[PDB]
Amino acid sequence: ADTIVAVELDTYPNTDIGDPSYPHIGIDIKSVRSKKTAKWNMQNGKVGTAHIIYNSVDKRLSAVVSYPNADSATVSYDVDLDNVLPEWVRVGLSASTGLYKETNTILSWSFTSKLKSNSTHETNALHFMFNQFSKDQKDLILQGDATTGTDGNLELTRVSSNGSPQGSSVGRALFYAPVHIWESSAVVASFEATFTFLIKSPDSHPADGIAFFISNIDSSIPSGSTGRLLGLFPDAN
Amino acid sequence: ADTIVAVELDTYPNTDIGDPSYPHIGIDIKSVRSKKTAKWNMQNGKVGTAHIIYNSVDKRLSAVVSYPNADSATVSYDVDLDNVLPEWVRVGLSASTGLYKETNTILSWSFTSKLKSNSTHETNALHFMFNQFSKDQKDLILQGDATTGTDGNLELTRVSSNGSPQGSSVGRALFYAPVHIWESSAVVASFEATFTFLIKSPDSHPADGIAFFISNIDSSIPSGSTGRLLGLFPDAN
Amino acid sequence: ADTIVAVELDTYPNTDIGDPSYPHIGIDIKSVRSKKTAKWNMQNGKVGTAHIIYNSVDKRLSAVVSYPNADSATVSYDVDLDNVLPEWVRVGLSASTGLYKETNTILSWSFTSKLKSNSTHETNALHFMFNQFSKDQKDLILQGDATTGTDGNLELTRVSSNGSPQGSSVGRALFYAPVHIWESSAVVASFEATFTFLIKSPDSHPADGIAFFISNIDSSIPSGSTGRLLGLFPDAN
Amino acid sequence: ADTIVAVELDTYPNTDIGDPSYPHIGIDIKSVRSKKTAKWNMQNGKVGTAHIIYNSVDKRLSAVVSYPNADSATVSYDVDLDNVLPEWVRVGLSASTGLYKETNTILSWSFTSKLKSNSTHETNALHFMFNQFSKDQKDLILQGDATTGTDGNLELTRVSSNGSPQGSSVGRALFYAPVHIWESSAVVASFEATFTFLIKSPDSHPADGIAFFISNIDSSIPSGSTGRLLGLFPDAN
Ligand SMILES: [Ca+2]
Ligand SMILES: [Ca+2]
Ligand SMILES: [Ca+2]
Ligand SMILES: [Ca+2]
Ligand SMILES: [Mn+2]
Ligand SMILES: [Mn+2]
Ligand SMILES: [Mn+2]
Ligand SMILES: [Mn+2]
Repeated sequence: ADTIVAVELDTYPNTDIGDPSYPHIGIDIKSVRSKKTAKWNMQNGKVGTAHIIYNSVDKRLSAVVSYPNADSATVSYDVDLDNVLPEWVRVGLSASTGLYKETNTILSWSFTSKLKSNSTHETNALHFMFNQFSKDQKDLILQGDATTGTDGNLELTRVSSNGSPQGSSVGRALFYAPVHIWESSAVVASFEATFTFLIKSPDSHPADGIAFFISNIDSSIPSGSTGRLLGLFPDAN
Repeated sequence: ADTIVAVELDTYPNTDIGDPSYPHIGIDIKSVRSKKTAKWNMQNGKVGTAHIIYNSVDKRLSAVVSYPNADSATVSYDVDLDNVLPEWVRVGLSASTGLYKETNTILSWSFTSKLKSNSTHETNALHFMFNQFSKDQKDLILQGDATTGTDGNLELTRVSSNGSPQGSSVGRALFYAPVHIWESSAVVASFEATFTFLIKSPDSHPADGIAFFISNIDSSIPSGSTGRLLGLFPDAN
Repeated sequence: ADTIVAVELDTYPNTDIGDPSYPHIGIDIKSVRSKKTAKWNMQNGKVGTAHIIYNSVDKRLSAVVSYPNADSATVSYDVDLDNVLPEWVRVGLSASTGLYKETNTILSWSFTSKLKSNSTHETNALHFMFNQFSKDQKDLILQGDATTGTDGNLELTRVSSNGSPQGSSVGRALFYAPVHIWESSAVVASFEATFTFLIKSPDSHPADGIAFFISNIDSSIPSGSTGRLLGLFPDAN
Repeated sequence: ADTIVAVELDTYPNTDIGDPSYPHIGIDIKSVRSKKTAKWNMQNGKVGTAHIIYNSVDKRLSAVVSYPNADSATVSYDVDLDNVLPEWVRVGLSASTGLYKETNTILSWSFTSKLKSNSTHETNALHFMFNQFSKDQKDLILQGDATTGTDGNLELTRVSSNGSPQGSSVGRALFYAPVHIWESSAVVASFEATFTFLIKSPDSHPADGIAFFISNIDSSIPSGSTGRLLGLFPDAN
């Protein structure tokens, strides 16, 4: 199976598999059952921003999700990613719907990673910024239902001609280049990701969520990972 | 008196005022008696690098100091800087010598601060990088004994024609522009500073150290702050 | 006597002082009589973007001004800034109104300059970015009628409580820190500035314009430089 | 058939194919016969820096190559890359040796491109920086004889165990992700690249050179392109 580290913006409470009983953001370390969560006042139809940060000094993965003029939600978990992920990874965005649905629209996405070597104190870095997605976005790998180009946005899951989101959908976008996320011979390692999103649903409850994730380079959507599995894991273990 | 937050690279143990009994790095919150320290294998005559980071998600000020091919020293302290510093500040470097001495040479210094507003999710940012200091460096405010231009370096404390460091010296350099370090209406605030340094001493023990500091805008060297006070505080309270 | 290099967004044709007979963008080298202009279809009450670039390899100062979904206007001029500007400068935005008026509203402003030295091949850099301006913005020097804070914007010229621009006004905002824009011992020097602006004339008869400028560090608004002089020059020579 | 735009650091005069009779830097547009060259005083065994710049406002591709404490060599050429390159490309470094040889060692390589769209005035950006290359560098596509890891450097052409360069060699390194270098609906597009290199000929008779290049995404080393062809072209036309 793939190795997955993710920050989930989980719009639907699946209490049967350990979700808390409210929309929430979570830190996922090789399991969809978040190691840490925080309650998230998700706002149906509004544009929100997610900010995710990690550095190898504190060894702490944190995320903040917010909407304009509202209190933000924050969640943090102590984790040495050297012991979790492979040295080289891809980074990506994932989303899904199930029996309930929502749009999982990405308006923008940026990422920066840096590695300062122990032997020279010089840095390696990667940065990308997408404020517009085009129809044939060659620096992204799209998987499953994800498409680009509609209003210059990345639609992670399926939306119809008129704008209605569809159920039982799953899709992901990964940045084309592998990222060197840790190195044993590095004095300081760090990364941050930011993305803006629009989750809209005509349903009685929205579902299922969006995740920023870091995985083995050849990661692909596990079969049967629509709904509560967020396109990230093959099961709820 | 001035309000001071600093990370000290303390080369001399003044156990009489609470220093541990070895060279150390420390986090100083309105006192020269560090809230937290870590032992620091300081290397006489070698170029080292200091990295300092803070973000308002974790509310944690950390620093890592290292030399090439050696284990680094790291120190962290939880502190909500909103409750410590004024909203606007200057940032700077300070150093001193006392009855023992050392060069306090800065080879390079960079800094980046960012503020993401709560109402718009757009960012304000400041970044500077100095890899060379010139004789008349108008974007720096020099205080006390600090000079620029000699081999393109910033000499924080007094050095003679031939290279010998002098005792009872104190000097500082602050970036000219005020920095907006926190804002109540900001969703995420963060900063980082990096500097490379060369501390060399002909003495039986080097003294006294170098600090990166953040202070009220009109901060100036308190009188009698040579030696153990690092050009930062008017006394050892 | 001030030394000014500027890019003007000139909304009002003063044909008696050499303006072309339509709204225009221009490159001003020590004179309001632009060395080069281009026709500019300004859009009353719409947000526009101006981007300015120079490097010491091509020694060509270029600017592009545009509105979403319209054709840009571009102007360039070969000039060796080493021979025009002092080595250290301040950078700023300026605007004015005279018998006729307009809002001279700045929504965002960013700037980056870099100098790479001949001897070490390392870089000094300054970067700032304002997407929000606050009431008491300590890293800006405001002059004349310029104010910050209203709607998070910089209003360079006078606007009343009910939103209407006033005539006979002039105002400027300069970045607090001096900038080292050229150095004879540097291998490559470059800068760029970007700002977004909202120029609105409720009568559809706007004047006088907005400029990005670079000046001697101690530059102040010249006597009488409301109207056609854009807050930049003491006369129309 | 590959489409190549490149800046060559040509260490060996092939006067039978249009090289000038001295070592030179050149701008190559779909041909090894540079559209513009400049004399280059290469310094055997010293670390040099090459800097390359282009923006869509001036549409001028310029390069500067220098060594510490020497006069730079500069070359520029007006070219509308929109009409030469495909919209998506890869960027790379390339080098070769033929009857004569030299080390074609790369110590660091950085690249940034930005595209600002006509419709929203927002930017897409890619930036990478390598100051250290590692043995198994997954964000580089290496071709031919190019290797990474030795002393943290990229060796583009063959070097033996005892440090001597080999003849008849060719190698390239391309950044893994495709780059969107132009887009007809963008208001401003720009890129820049910088690399540092160490070209050493133990006999003081070096060949053949190093290039920074931009190519169709699926570009491979053309058949026979060791020697004068720099790993870039299938013939000398
Ligand atoms: Ca769920
Ligand atoms: Ca001490
Ligand atoms: Ca005019
Ligand atoms: Ca040749
Ligand atoms: Mn969950
Ligand atoms: Mn101490
Ligand atoms: Mn004019
Ligand atoms: Mn040639």
